[PDB]
Amino acid sequence: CVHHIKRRDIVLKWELGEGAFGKVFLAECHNLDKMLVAVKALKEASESARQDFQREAELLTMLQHQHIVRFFGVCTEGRPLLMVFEYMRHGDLNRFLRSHGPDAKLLAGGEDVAPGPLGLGQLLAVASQVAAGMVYLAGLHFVHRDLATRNCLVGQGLVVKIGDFGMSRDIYSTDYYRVGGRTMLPIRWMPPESILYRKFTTESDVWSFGVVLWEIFTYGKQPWYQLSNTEAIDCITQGRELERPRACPPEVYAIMRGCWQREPQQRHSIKDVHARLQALAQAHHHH
Ligand SMILES: CN1CCN(c2ccc(C(=O)Nc3n[nH]c4ccc(Cc5cc(F)cc(F)c5)cc34)c(NC3CCOCC3)c2)CC1
Repeated sequence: CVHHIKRRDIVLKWELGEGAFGKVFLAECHNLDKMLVAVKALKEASESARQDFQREAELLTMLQHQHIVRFFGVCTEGRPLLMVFEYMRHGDLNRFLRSHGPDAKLLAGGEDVAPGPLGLGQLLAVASQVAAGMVYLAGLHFVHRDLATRNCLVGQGLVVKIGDFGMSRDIYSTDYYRVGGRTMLPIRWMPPESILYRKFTTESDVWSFGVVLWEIFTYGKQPWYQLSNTEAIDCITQGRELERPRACPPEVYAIMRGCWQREPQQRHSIKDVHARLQALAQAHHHH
């Protein structure tokens, strides 16, 4: 089951950032010799969060693929609680897309090594890699339920992995709609059946992948940024389609549309989506 780790073996360097979960730190783990790792700490860690911690750790232990952030274990001595991960140096995929879009170079400075917007090849490589993670999850009849670029990570070499299972959801982010009470839904990434009746399936994940493609080729824009969430619920539910992004080739748009068929069983399978993206990333390798 869940590998445990001794607090003494975890040395915190510095905060990488904060979230709903809590802080994430760069750290040095020992005995895995001497190693660089990401450590997510728990903000509250009282009761509900203490057993949602149980869940995530068990889940992350379960999953093992080159496109899922690797998990090493936890540390339950004292407080607050910690999860330990491999280190992805370029952070979340959403911020990475936006900062490396058509004003990466046109707005750089000192701490700016090798700017220039991301090209077609790089975008496809990001897309194919997120697909692969998802092919894997579909294979285990696993349903993510919150696939979006904010829950992917980027590591050195444009290595992109799925890194979070939306276990902690930002109460204050427009990316989420409070259905009622404490339940937050990422409605802009969800299809009609999920928005109306919370039917989550591998076919609702493929829809969300479609939307991830859209985020990728708009360089990180929020789907339906023009709309508030209630307006967006009405469009999505009425059958409205996001526009082909400026940077998006027609063939990539046709894939998005295959992920967005209205009837779930008519959506393209993630496996076929993955293959078709890989073919496209192949055919552009040398241009
Ligand atoms: C250009 N800059 C470069 C530096 N930078 C970074 C870099 C790395 C992280 C970070 O925590 N990385 C993680 N590595 N492994 C994780 C596992 C797990 C996690 C948790 C997680 C998973 C995920 F899929 C998305 C996340 F935002 C956070 C992180 C790492 C990092 N952390 C913040 C990213 C934004 O959210 C707050 C923390 C920032 C910012 C951009």
